[PDB]
Amino acid sequence: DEYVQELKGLIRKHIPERCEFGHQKVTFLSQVHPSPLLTEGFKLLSSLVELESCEAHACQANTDQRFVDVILSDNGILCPTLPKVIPDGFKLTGKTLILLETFVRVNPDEFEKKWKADMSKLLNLKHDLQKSGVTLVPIVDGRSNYNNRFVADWVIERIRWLLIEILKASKSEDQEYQRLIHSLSNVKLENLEHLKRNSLDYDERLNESLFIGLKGDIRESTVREELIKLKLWFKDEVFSKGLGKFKLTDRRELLESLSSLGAHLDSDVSSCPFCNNKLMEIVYNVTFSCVERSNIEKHYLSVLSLCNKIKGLKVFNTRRNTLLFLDLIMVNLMVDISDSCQDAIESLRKSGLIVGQMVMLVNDRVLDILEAVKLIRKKIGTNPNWVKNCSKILERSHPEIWHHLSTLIKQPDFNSLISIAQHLVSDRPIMRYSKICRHKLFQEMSSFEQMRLFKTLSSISLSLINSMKTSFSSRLLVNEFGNVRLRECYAQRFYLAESLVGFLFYQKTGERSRCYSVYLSDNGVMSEQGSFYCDPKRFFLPVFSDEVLAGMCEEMTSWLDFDTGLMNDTGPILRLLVLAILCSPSKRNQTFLQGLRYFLMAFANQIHHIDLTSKLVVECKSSSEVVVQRLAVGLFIRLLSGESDASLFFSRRFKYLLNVSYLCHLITKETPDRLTDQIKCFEKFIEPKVKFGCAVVNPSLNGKLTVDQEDIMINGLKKFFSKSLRDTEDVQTPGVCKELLNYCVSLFNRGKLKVSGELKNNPFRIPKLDELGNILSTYDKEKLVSACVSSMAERFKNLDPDSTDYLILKNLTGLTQEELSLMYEALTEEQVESFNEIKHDVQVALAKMADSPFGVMKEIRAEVSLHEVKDFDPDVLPPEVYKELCDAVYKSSEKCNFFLEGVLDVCPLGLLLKNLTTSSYVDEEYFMCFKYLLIQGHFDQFTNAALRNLCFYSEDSPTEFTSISSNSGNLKFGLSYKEQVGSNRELYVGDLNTKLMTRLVEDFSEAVGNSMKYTCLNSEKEFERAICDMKMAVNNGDLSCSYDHSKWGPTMSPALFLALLQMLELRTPVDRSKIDLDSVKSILKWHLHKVVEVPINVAEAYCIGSTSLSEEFFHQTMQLNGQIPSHIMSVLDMGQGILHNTSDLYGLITEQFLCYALDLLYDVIPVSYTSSDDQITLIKTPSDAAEWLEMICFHEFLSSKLNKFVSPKSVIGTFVAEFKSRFFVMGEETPLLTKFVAAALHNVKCKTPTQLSETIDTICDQCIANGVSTKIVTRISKRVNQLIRYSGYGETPFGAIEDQDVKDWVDGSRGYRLQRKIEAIFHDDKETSFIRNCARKVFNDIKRGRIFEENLINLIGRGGDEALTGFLQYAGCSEQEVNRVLNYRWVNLSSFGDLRLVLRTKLMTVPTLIKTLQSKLSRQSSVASGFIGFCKSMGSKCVRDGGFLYIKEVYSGVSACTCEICALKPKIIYCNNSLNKVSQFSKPILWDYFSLVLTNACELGEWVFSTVKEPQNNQNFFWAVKPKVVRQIEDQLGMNHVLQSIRRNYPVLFDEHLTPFMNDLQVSRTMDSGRLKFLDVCIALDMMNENLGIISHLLKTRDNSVYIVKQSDCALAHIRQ
Ligand SMILES: [Mn+2]
Ligand SMILES: [Zn+2]
Repeated sequence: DEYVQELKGLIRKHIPERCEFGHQKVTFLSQVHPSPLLTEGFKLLSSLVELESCEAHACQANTDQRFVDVILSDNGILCPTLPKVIPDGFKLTGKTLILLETFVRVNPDEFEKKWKADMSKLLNLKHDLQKSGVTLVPIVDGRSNYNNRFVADWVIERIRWLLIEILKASKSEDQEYQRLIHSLSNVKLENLEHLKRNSLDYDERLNESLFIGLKGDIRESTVREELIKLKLWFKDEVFSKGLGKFKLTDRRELLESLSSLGAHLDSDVSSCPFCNNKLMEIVYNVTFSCVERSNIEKHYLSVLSLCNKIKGLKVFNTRRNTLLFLDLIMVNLMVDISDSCQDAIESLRKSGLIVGQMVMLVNDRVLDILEAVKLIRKKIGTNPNWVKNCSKILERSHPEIWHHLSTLIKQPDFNSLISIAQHLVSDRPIMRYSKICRHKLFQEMSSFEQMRLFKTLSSISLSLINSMKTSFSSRLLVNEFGNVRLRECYAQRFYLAESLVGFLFYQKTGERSRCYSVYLSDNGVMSEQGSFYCDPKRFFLPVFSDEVLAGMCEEMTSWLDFDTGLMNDTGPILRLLVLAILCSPSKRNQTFLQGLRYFLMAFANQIHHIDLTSKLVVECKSSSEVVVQRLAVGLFIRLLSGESDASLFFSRRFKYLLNVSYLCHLITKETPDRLTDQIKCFEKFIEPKVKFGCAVVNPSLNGKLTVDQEDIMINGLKKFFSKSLRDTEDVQTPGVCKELLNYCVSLFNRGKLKVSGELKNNPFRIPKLDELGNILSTYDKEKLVSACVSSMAERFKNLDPDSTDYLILKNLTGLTQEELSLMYEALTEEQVESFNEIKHDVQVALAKMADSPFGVMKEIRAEVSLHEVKDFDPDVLPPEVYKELCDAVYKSSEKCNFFLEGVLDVCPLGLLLKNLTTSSYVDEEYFMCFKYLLIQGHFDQFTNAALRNLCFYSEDSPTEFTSISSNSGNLKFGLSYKEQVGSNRELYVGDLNTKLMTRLVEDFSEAVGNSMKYTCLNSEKEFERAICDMKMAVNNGDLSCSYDHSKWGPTMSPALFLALLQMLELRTPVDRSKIDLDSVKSILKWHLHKVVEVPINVAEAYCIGSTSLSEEFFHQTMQLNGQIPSHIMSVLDMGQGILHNTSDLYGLITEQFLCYALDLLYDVIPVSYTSSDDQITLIKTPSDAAEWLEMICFHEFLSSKLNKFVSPKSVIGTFVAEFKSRFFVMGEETPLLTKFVAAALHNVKCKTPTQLSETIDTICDQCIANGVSTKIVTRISKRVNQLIRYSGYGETPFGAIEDQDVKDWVDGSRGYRLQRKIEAIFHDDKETSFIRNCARKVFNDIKRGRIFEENLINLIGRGGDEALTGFLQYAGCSEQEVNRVLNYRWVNLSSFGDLRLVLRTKLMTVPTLIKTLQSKLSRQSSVASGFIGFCKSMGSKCVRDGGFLYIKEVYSGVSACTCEICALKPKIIYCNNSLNKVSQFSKPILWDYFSLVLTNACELGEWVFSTVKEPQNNQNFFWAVKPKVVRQIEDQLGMNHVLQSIRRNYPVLFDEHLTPFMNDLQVSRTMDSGRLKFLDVCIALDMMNENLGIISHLLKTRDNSVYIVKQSDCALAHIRQ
């Protein structure tokens, strides 16, 4: 015995920490025998691991291995007959359990699967336990390795190695040996030959149902003869009988059909867009009311801001009293202002911020004066001490920094207040809930009122976006049919002119859709403008884009300048259409505009589908879509009412109408409703499966099928492969005929198609699935609650303040009332609700840890007795089954033992329930207190094969597999949706194991396709070839067929791919071995038997509960057969985006076969390009295009015989060819302006102003690449700059991209336009010229002569002033030049680091060049809410120094001192002595200009040193240009070169935070092309400055390489050389 004897001596270095350790060690050491040794060794290992894991959580180790019922019986708990469960550790305290089960899994797959299966089994116990007993916190402590705190982490690996050596040495079955071995390794792809592949007496039926007719060896002449006969039959039995699928256009017929479907004539709506739409009407009213027509105000705004700041601290632990106190302060200061200066209450208020009988208050609230004084009247007489102590409480244990010297303590003089109140009479708002047209005929206004309409729309949209900003946890003082007289309504203001302002009143807070009321105020007289209903988070696009849209509309109008008289009739209607789309955002408008695009495509060409017009019509609702549909259809009929092809100008009309049709990108894509979208997604997923008739209900999820399930699966598979070549009744049904597949495969095998199997490079080299997209899943919620409760329990070594909430905010958002407020204000409304639920759960758990009903007047008998027995616990008890009034009156129960007198904020344990109940009773929240009363009322009331799978045994590991499973699951999936503009797309999310298998098959298919040629899906070279071929074919005038295939996802089946792969051979490159595709076929079978989990929300909505087949199916399977369906397994799914490359390969093979057939039959030359969903076929025909209809119909028929049905959107013609949304016309390419403009105006994802500027720069570069304009990009630049400025960051010299740019986005990077912006700041370019000359001198000195080295780097990191003065003295200067250059300064807020700010992110969580390099080494949220989070987070203590402070505090330290050099660019550039008070936030702009110039010279040549010289065309002649850059930095610039110089210069930064996960340092250390020419200094500059980003541009591609521009802009460019 070599290792057996050593085993006893090796464990001698063990600490007998516990009694059980020694108790088992004495048994171990005194017992040596091969049969019992291994079992007790495993037991000891697992025991020590679990003991350490639990003792990390203050466990009470379960040594007797007893159930939970027995341990509840040991203490005093009634037995509710719970399921029998053995927990690893239990801890009873008070009336709560802490149950934890631990395990160890080396690989992530088993770790995740075990974690899910253990969390579910613990969670299934709490429903039964809480019904008649205690509530438990479940902990699951999983470890990925065996390390612990009891051993030195050196003995465990050695003992495991020797133990597995013993196991593999001596034995005593088949798979248990392999499972023991597999569970002890460390780390461990295809070639799974270790598997067993045991049959099940079922897969044979699969064999003769899938492979009964596949041979793949047919000869060629027989195929030719059969195809000839088939064509002869089709000519005279299907085509001449009118059963085709494609038809000629007949322009007049299409125009009549469009006019009949779009322009409603059966509708009662009038032809005035303003009258039908509410928002449109309000915009019109405000515009035409405005167009045709003092230090106290600053003091009031400042004190209002101070009041908001003091209210943000919530230092009163109550909501009513705080609001009353702030109201008292505001009214006291109002009477203090109005006591003197009698011309104030009517001058700077009626023209400022006040309305009829209402004053603005804290928290953006507007309150009536009479109600305010009435509420202040209360709390007096009963609490005379209410004021004084409050005045005394703001000085002690308070910030004690308040300017309320007299406005605070002052008792409000009610006589003067009531005098002010009676000075003006009631004109309260009305808030209209739930007719002669006088609208001045929009077509007949001047060119000035329209821009005013756009400006008004922008202002109102900004007001809505700001209405989103109100704090969610705010309640009104007094709460509230068709008309309601407002008294405590929220309001927002928007300015229009000197006197009149606009108010926007609303009553609710959050992101939901509301009803707003718009009022005006001219000179104190408050009028009514209107009331409407909208969702605020859908109005972000027009927030400032009042000039971008005007610019694009003017350009599109100018596009029609070939007829003076057509643009005059199409301009105003186009503007009205754009404005109507902006004011009426909905998905139906998007769908209609997409239908318009497809109609245009069909109209331009010559052949189109017979079932096209049925895909254009979208039903109209609310009469707000009828107006936009009428406008769009009228535009289309007014434009394309002429002939086709042969015309003086037709390409311009097509361009204009295509751009009009992409107006649907203006409307956002953000799911108007989430539950509705989930329901629609589930419907779209499940309708075809049940229509086909093969959808089974809940399987076993273990690889076991009953006789009925396998029978229905086999029947479905037979029906799939039961189509004949002759029948025409099945053209739209899924299924593939075996004969044509045999023909295609046999013809592919004998190298006859354009592709063949001569492949090289041989290919074989914890989210819960039933809710996806939910902000916080059940698993995360329970984990968080358990963690918080465990931390609380271990801290109590009771009493508990509210600071516990702070703890929760550590785990939701990643990072002391300031910290709590900053963390709280970063949560969205739904996240706030989830946080409140977690709060309640934790508080209830602790209250339980700490340890009357005959109040019947209208309930208890039927209300709460059935409400508690209703859905789960009262934590989800709806407030609608019980009325509000009865809730309030039932709460009138007196104070008793259930209550306690006093708020008692400190709250010692044992009174949590009573304390929260009393506190919530004091405030307005009554239903929460009712729930608390409910919960306090207790109204919720030696074999080695089976006895070894309990401790750490990885029983669920893959060892043997069958045809339907792998003994490790059934390849579970999930359902979700991905937003698009037209309609949402399916999305399948998979577990880890199924993700690995899909990745394996995906890699194999990707390799096989990469061998082939004609696919263009993940190979840009083939896409470029397709683009060039399309361009030349359209130029020549050949036939182009754009084929978009319908239902590609939910139709194809893994069985089709199984048959195709069974019939293929895929010959090896140089071996000709006929690769065996066994593993691929096994994985494809596993896909064939996959499981898709239905969303839990859809099940709940259909259970609780308009006709739909999905709903009737769900009810039919509800209890008629079994239980609620939760899993759906079927034949034809091919999860969308799961088998993408395999589908591409199949489509390529079938398309090549079809092209061969067309060449064989009609003697044409087809060439096809496929992208796995859409394809383009370019057909060159010998020897006017109406005799090719038969060929097109035959092609469609043959495609339908395979599983490749053609959608009606497909078009065949000769005018325009489409592929991947890139339309080509004879001569040029269509620009698609509006798509790019709408993209630029959208996706404003802001985290820092610099990053926002960079993203907008990239988007604008891509925009100007496709010939948009140079007058539109400036307006987007202004919009981004104004969005930055409005956020409070203040304007900065760098900021967003430059204003007033030129065509020179080409041959210029981000640095060049930064340099241009700085040069534009200085007018006479004197100091800029001097710095440029110094830069040229330094550049020449480093290029030749006195060649320098890394010594210069030592100067860069010192600072800004020192670096500039050192470089000036190196070039050569004196004190005068240095002291003159260092005069210009700009304020750098991020001087001592970065802005401290938290954004609206998702829950559960150094120079930037390091982060970019780290990113290179490796491998749902809306826009308005994100921007509001940005603006709100940049108003708190953000900038750091020394400590944090505001931005306005820093900017208030500057002095005006406008002497000579602070007026060339106000609020941007200052002089030195003007920044004496704030000097640490002051850096020279000339240093950044110097760095920009040097870096630009390093990158794109030396021509950036010269001086700019200004030079001494129908706006429609486009032409293409190339970049004209010259580089001097070894342009190839491969990888592993920057890191070499960084290691040379910054070893400490290379060692730490850089390359931990790096395994090829040998190449990067052996001077791999080290010591570059300029890279020594051209990398240090970016390390210090945060807005150059030259490294990120070094290792990238231009991404455009071409720019289409105008003759108008190239002649206005600036010459610099
Ligand atoms: Mn297409
Ligand atoms: Zn009207």
